[PDB]
Parts: sequence; C-alpha cells; structure tokens
Amino acid sequence: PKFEKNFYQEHPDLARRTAQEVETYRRSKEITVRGHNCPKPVLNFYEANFPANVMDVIARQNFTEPTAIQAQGWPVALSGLDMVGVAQTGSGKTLSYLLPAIVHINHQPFLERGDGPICLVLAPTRELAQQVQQVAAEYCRACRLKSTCIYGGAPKGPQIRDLERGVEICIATPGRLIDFLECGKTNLRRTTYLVLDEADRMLDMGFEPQIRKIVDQIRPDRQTLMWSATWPKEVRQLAEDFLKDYIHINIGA
Repeated sequence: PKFEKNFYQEHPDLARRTAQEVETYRRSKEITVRGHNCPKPVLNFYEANFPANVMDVIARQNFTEPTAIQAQGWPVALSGLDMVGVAQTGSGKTLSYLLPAIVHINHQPFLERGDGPICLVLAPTRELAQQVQQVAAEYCRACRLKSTCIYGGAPKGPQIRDLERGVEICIATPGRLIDFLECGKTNLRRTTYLVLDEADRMLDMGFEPQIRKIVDQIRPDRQTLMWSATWPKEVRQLAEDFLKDYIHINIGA
C-alpha cells in the first residue's frame, strides 16, 4: 500500500525562538547539525506534540529534561526526516527514535493477522536488544503497541510466538531476524519505519551483508534512522545507500 504518512511535527508556537537562542543550546549541549531544514530542538516535552498516553509515561519516569539526543532527535523523526545520530555508545538514543515510532504507528491501520512489524530496530547484540525493549515496554504497555526482542541467544519458541501473535515493533539482531525471514515466521512488508542502532558495531561484527539483505526487503521510501558512535567511511557509505536527504546530528565528537 504505497499510501503512507510520516508527518511533520508542527512546533507549537511556544517553540518560536529562531534567534541564535538555539546555537546557544546546541553549543551548550555539543550538538552539531548538518542537513537541509534541520528543525529546532525541543526543550520541553510539551513542545513536542506527543499523545496523552506517552507524555504520561514520562512524568512517571520522573524526567528532568529531554537530553541533547532527544531534544534535537525527536523533532527530526517527528518530521519524517531521515537522520544519522552520532553519539557515544550507550547514550540515551532509544527513546529518541522510539517515541516518534509510536506516533508513527498510530497514523496507520491496525495489524492484520500475518502482517509483520511496522517499526524495525536493528541492534548489534542481545545486550542492546533487551535494553531497547525495556525502555519501550513501558510505552507499549501504555498503548496499543506490542513489542518484542529477537536474538540468537534464547528459545526461538517464545520469539516466534510473540511474532505469531503479531507485534507493531520489532527489535532484532541481524542474523537472528534473517533466519526468521526466510522461514515464514514474519515479514517486512509492513515496515515503513527502520532504525539501526550502533551500526558502527554492526559493521565490525560482519553483519553488513545480512543487514543489506534485510533493508533490500524494505520499502525504499521508508523512514530510516541510523545511530553510530563513530563515523568511518563504512558508516557513511551505509548511510548513503540507506538514507536520503538525511539530517546529520552530532553529539559525540
């Protein structure tokens, strides 16, 4: 269904401070933006038009302020823009792409039986996979969203069933997902939102081909977000093959 919307976020007028009042925030957070039409960061969760349900889960978590990563990374994802986020491995990036993912999923029909994931997140390892799943569980459990991990280090039964009972979000390690794809355990026919975390680690672990096989099975018109700690030639190439007119944000020099 070549009919699909990733919107634009519209910054509440309350976010109207165009003067270099922002360069102060960015140079203050070590943020470095490189792209066409790069929106201003959101300083207050409210300036980011999130759904009742989500914003609720935040206060619950007792958050001080939206990190450099989310302050600058939410508006871009909410606008349907592609982007490369370069931050320190381990940083709080999960919630940056996670939340626009939820919003993204909502302006879309429910999940038909047989329909695979909408939002796909590729991680280099099992550590990271669960880590994303534990940051997300709380927001999925707080909405109509089913999430699930899938790595080659646990019983394939729980995973295949999780997918049989259909989830809107899938977090996976390359090789793992691949084995579930060639078998009819699931499919990326419904995926429009692709995230790739710690792709610097993913390339060094020799996952590049499995990754390619995967993305080469996704609507080239999908929204793609990539996160890397380092920006070698290997991540740029990957970025050019996957992304297009993407925003390039930097926080970890």
